[PDB]
Amino acid sequence: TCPFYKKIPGTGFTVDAFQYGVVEGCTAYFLTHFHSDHYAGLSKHFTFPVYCSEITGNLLKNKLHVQEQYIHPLPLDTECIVNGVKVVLLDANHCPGAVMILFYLPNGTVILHTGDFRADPSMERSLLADQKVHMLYLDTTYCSPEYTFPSQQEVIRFAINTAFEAVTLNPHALVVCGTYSIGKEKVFLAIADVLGSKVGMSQEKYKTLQCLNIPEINSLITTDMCSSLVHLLPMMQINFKGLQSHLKKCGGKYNQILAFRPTGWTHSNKFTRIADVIPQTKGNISIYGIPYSEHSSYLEMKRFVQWLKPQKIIPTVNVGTWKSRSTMEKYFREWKLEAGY
Ligand code: NI
Repeated sequence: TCPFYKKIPGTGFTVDAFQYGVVEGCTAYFLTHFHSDHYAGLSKHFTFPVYCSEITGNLLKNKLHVQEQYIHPLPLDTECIVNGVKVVLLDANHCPGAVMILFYLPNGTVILHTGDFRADPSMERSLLADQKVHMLYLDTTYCSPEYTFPSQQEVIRFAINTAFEAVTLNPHALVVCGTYSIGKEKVFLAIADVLGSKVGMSQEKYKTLQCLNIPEINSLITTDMCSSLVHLLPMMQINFKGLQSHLKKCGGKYNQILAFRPTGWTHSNKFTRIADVIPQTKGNISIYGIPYSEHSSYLEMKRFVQWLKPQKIIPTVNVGTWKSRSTMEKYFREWKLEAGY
């Protein structure tokens, strides 16, 4: 049955709640983004109204076959009315199409649900700056001080420089990038752009990417693997066996693989700077794990909350153990005492 932290009090709404069958009293289902742990349950047989971004709505129609009459895409940064309640969608700085949702309840309460987000100071100048928020439903994925990671910009610099060096030393090396969901597209697109190649991929992944409004996508991606020296493969195939196999399939076009696994976090971060990262190597295959995150670090999360000063925080992640919950609640109290709210 539906957990309380997916339910918006004083409305008929739910958020990211499609795996519970018909939720009692739900008149509209919102979807923050197209990741399977959040859309799980949607299909062509869903007949309740779904509210979401334009990009998310493209993906629902084309990938899951949800019928068009039930998809209600909303523009960003725009006050809209849903079943008599004012809502706004804000950019979540997560994956393409991912939003945060502001709800303005009829009794004066204002609620922000972050969905999945990577907090950024740019958010301190959206429609959030303009009123008080009473309740924050917060993506607490990395809510512990050990989770530090570099900016996305520093991680993409490292990846472009590494790949450009490798292919310039050996014009017969192939670059491979792992993927399993939308998100982290900058990794493979920035590498392709520095090498003057398109990114080659399966027809299914190409279709997914064409749903995203990314300018000049026909320009950067392709299904013709032969013509490309940057290949996208499932994340599961990013190991020595999977990559030796792929290299066999390229018919002696290539004699080395440099592969990237963009992970969220790995405990290498506590002891290492980005500059100091090294691959795992076997034979003519090297694998780099790079800390490209689409969730807030601990310090990013803390800053956002100390700026917003909500009255009540409801975590949405790590809520299944008493130790995790207690840890998070202790950090929330620290933040509030330090900031004076
Ligand atoms: Ni997500």
